[PDB]
Amino acid sequence: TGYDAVDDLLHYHERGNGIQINGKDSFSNEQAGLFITRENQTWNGYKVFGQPVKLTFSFPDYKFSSTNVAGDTGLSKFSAEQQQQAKLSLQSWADVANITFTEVAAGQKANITFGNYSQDRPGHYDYGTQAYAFLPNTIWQGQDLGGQTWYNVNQSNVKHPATEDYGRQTFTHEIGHALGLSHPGDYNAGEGNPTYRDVTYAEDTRQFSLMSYWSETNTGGDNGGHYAAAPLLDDIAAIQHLYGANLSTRTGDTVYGFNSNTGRDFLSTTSNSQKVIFAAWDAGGNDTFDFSGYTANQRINLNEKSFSDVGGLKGNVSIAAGVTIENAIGGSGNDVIVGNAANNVLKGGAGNDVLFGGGGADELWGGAGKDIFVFSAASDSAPGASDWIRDFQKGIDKIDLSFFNKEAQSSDFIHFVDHFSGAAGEALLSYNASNNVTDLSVNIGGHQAPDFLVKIVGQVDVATDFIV
Ligand SMILES: [Ca+2]
Ligand SMILES: [Ca+2]
Ligand SMILES: [Ca+2]
Ligand SMILES: [Ca+2]
Ligand SMILES: [Ca+2]
Ligand SMILES: [Ca+2]
Ligand SMILES: [Ca+2]
Ligand SMILES: [Zn+2]
Repeated sequence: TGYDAVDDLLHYHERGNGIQINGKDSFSNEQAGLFITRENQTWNGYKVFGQPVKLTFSFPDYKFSSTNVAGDTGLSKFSAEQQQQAKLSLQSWADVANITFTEVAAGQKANITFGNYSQDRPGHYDYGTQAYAFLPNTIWQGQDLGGQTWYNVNQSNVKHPATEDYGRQTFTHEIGHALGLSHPGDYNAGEGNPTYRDVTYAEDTRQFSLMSYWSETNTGGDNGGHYAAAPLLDDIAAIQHLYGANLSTRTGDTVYGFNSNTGRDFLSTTSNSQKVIFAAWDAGGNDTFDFSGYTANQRINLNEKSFSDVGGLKGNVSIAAGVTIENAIGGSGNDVIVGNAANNVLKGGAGNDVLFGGGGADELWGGAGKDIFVFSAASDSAPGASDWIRDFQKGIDKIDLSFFNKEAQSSDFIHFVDHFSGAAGEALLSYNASNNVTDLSVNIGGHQAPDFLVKIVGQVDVATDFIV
């Protein structure tokens, strides 16, 4: 049924509680955020949480034969492509928390620096390391190391971060450390041969945080060989904990995915081939998840902290805590689109879709194909704030009310009548041929008047259009 698909999506990646996943404890978004910031180091001071911060960053002009604090040498300044990408990564962090970054001169003192290294000792190239950074307040010999970030330029991803997504992800990850974030676990277990097996909580994967080193597949995600460029779900909780949430970000009407007005490479796509991976942070306005350009079967969940399967990937799109996304457009595959308590505009597109409005006055468009519109509560479409099904096709589309008889464990709870009598479960269809509108009224609660009313554009055939 339509309802089963909805139910499945709503319980996708449940966490916290007393859940155990890979035999490991499950942490909520909030718990994971606190754990990632367990060192309690911030640019505002030790254990100084929630205050905005102003930071400067630069690309020092390092000497090849110079040695850095960690002992690496064969140093060099970030190239133009590296600089470009590092700036995009900084911005991705500035979008979600109250952090202001200002670029200063190669010469001057900066809070955050970027540099490349290539040798672990003079005249000896290192092909085994990737990058490292120091957390704020890292004091060495009366010198603060905090803010320094270094990368192995012998690695092609580091050298060409504009074409190698692991490279862009690395930049974002190192900057994360430079801001006060740690890996989601110490994995101090056994020795120095860490595995996902070594994590503290199940959500320590690249599905939830780019601070993690473990594959998103460990938790059931699949990024299709790609790497997220910007902070993920748990990364946002962590950084907002440190510097507060950025309430100024994308406060107007924003479109994510296709026909994007975000101005963010990681929040936009121009073709079926360009896959999106992101955790959405948005502070206000009427927004839309536009995934109309994808051909795969997608599952879109507009609730806060939930995961979506988009563009052929699995659990690659999520919504941060405290964000309300209002509209969703599916593609040409067979989709499942679940809304939230606000008014939503849900469009299935071609394919056989399942649409669920949830609370509020929603506008549902099945598009082409055989669509199913599901309801599970009288409050889903209360008289006064009714949902509208704008393109119902009789003998083709369906209205799924299966939840009610299922719950009542009775085949006769929901039953169609010619006139209301005040009995609970009574359902009535009123068709207006002059205006092409059918009213579906149901007395779920059993009151003097129906507590559920859906307005449908088109004719509905009671003999074939319902799932009860
Ligand atoms: Ca917005
Ligand atoms: Ca919104
Ligand atoms: Ca579709
Ligand atoms: Ca459709
Ligand atoms: Ca809704
Ligand atoms: Ca249809
Ligand atoms: Ca609704
Ligand atoms: Zn790291």
